Amino acid sequence: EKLNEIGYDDIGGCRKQLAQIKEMVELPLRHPQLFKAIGVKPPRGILLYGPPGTGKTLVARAVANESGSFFFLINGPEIMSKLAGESESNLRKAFEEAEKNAPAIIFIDELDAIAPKREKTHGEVERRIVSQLLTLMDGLKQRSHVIVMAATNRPNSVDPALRRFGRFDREIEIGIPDSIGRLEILRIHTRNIRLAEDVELEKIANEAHGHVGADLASLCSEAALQQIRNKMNLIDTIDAEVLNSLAVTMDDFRWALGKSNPSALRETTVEVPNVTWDDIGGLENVKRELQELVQYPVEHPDKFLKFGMTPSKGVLFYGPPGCGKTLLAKAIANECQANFISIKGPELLTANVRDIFDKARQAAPCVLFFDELDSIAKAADRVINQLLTEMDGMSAKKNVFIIGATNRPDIIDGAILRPGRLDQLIYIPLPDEASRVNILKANLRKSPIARDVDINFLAKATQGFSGADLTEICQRACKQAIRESIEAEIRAESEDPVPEITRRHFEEAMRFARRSVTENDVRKYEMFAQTL
Amino acid sequence: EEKLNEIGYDDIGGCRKQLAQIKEMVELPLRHPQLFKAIGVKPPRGILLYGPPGTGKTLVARAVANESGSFFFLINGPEIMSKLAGESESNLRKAFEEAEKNAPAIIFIDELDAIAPKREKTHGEVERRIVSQLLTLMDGLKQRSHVIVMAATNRPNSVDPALRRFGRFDREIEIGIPDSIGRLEILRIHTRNIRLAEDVELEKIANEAHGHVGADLASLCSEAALQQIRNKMNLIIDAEVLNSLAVTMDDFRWALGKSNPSALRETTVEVPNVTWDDIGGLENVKRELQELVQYPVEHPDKFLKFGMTPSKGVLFYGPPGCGKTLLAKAIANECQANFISIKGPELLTANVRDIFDKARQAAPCVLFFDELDSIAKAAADRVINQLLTEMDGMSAKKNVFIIGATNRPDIIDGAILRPGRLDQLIYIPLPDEASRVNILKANLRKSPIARDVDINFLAKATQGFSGADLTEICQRACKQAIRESIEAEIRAESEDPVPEITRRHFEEAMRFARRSVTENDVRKYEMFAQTL
Repeated sequence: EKLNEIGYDDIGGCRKQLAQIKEMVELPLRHPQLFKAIGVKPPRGILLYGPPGTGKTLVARAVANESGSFFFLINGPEIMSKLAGESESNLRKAFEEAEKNAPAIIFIDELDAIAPKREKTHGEVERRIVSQLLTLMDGLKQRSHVIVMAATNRPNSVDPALRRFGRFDREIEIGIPDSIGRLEILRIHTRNIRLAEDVELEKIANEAHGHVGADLASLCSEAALQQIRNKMNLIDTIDAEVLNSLAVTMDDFRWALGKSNPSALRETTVEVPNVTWDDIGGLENVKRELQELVQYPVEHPDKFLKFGMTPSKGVLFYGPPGCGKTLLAKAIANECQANFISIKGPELLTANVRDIFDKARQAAPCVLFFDELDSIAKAADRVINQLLTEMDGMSAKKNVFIIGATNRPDIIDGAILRPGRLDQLIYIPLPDEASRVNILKANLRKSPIARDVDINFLAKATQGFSGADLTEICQRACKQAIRESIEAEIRAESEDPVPEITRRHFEEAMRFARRSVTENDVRKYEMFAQTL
Repeated sequence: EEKLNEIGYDDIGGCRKQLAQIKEMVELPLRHPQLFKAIGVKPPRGILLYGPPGTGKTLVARAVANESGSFFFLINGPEIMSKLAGESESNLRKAFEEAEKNAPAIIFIDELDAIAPKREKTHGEVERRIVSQLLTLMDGLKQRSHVIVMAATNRPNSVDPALRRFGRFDREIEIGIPDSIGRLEILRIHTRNIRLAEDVELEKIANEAHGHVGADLASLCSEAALQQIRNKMNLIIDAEVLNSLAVTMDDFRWALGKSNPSALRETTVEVPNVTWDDIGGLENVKRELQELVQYPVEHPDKFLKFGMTPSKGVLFYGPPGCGKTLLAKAIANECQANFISIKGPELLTANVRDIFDKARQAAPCVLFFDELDSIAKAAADRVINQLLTEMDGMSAKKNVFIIGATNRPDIIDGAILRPGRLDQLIYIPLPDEASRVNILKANLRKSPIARDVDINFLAKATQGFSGADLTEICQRACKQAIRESIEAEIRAESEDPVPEITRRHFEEAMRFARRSVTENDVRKYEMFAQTL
């Protein structure tokens, strides 16, 4: 009933992948004439992979319902819970019924349950089931309009034989949703819940980092439970008056979000960052160099082809700590609308390097950032060799730009800086007056500031201060404001006095203002620049 | 049925030497047995075809069977291993019996590793029984019976060692990554039923499709056709639209850009297309390399007459960026000898023996070990001992020349330099005027330079610049050209000004040109030469 009405509007968090799968399945199964005319082979093996709870179990059924095709479902656990022969019989019957009712889609949920890695199987019956699956997969004639889709947590957990060139040759990753995907999921799940007029789902979506569809559903459930808690406890069968006055409020959603333990906080996020140049300032020389390196290839490839010269895909930022190299990488990615992948040294020290580079390849225009590079370059030997091998194997014609940041340029292994891997070095110095002004405005954007506090004088006063120092100054001013508010409220209770951060807060925070970079360190960096 | 029984040597691409070998080896004995029997040639019993997936080794056996007119029986590993305990053995026996009944015949075992994996991988008792039955059947083929058993595996090491003995599987052929000509042949095969436009030059697509196998090229063609469908149908099924479809070159380049080949990491064994002119080179080095490599291959009779076996070990040493790899490629090209390139990081990441065996398979081959200092230096111990053992084990009568390149000649362990291992040390210095002119011309071959630009003056100005420095100068000139062109386009829009790299561009690019090799390093190398 309800299953046969699931469509593209009932799946959220995957809109690019959904368009891919639409082009890849629906059009072949609706107008085969054109595809067979021009000679396009429709796919036969589609493997959807990603973190759990992402809604990839509904994609197959949505495609089947929208394309008008028959749908057959194989649950791995259900097949593997039967006897030695009944599992084989059920797989064969599934494929036969799919062929008899063509066009059709066969969905194998939890393929790793049926066909795990060859070394994870200890008996012969399981190997027989894997071999039966392979034999059935190869037996699908090209003419027969049967598409086999499968879902797994990771593609490495599946038997390597299944990922060959005629069995499962298309792979799609349905990963963690971005902010827009989170908002779509929230709208889908709150369709039957009665929200209050003050509910602004956009802000809940933006603050729900590392949430998947299941996590957001649990968040909505917790918010509704909090609303019931309050109302029913204060109005403790339940009378009809209360049941009609229940509407979730933004306070409930914030309470739920604060106490929510999302299941995907440790997964790499591939998205276009929302950091602009106005939040970092930056020397105009750096902006020009980074645009020439990361934007001209992506926006004007025709001119590079015309002059016949391949751009370099490597940059090394070096400079005092806290000067904002990560923000610069994010900003250059944002300008070109390219994805951003951030990897820290500690994460690498904790195989995987190839996975990161493959993920970068999948996102065609991507800025891959290796923060704290000195910890990897001069366990260290293995990771450094793997990184060198991967960088050498990255085609210069593919738009994957590698940026590494190091605070100790003199200790980095020379092999990293050899031409072809990371040949270009950029020096990020301490911010100048305008850059400090922009940094200060960026930090204070979200806070209520007094109409007399002038950011220009604070910038003029702060010289030799890194971005971290300015952030600390702002934090200290806000802490003083909060203390004053607490004290004023307590005194009023004993008998808003502080509506915004005044000037006294700022010159009291600036009393203990310590520059974190000494002139000796700046001279050391300048000397390293001169030697270059 | 008819389609399968009508595929021949013209429907397989990417393997033209191996097909000739298999043709001589199988088809002639099975067509004119009397001649081979009279002379005393024993036709082979076991042919094992190995290589990366997607190459086309699955169709080779059928092509041989169809062109020779011999009966063909197919055995699928997954299909045999998906049956019950006794049914698998019954099927193998029936296959061999039917092959013997109808002779001559060819038995193809696809995925032999499925039936006969390494004994360690096998755990059960039925699997070992299947392997033993296969061995017994193979040994039961009388020399008179005209049955040839071909098999296919990804890597021969994955097969049970017992099968690779004499009399069971004694012939081994490798169907590796296709070269440019093979890629063009595959593209022609796959584009037979696709309407191509008049601007489609498949040769360029073949040349730029590095790391592709037959399946990858098929997917590339499919993506190009799908892009054509997108472009035409997005505005727009009407008959005129269907008849007005023709894949264009832009679609092919889009597909190539978005393609992720599956064989990007496999070693390539081919004759490089780098000539002496591209590198420049000194007459002394060219003459020495000719004596060392070309003379043994082209004139072995004279070496036999004078009765002195040639040494086959060279160590190039010189400042970085001087073009040692290009020298190795050029010497390989002149003699039409294959080229295998191994980098130190790849080795650091059992495989040494495989590399040397692969070199041995290619009769004239130049085995190049770049960055030798990483391995050999006064993990490391194991690799260096394996390298020394394999080098001592190479007969001086086989044409496998080993060239190693090092930027730090004084760190190499003396064992590598002992006579009989790498005994000819050659010094590649910084290029002179003519070499610099050649380097500059080679770098600017693919870009439109202006008529006023004179490479002779550019070479005169640049002295002490390594090859990398000249390449960087050309890169900077091109980058300035791109910047000027983009700015001119923007100014025109606001309302081809730069169709060539002018001389102001080179003058500006040479402002920051910095020599990468100090005179101290050159003197250090000269001192090492004197001590030698």
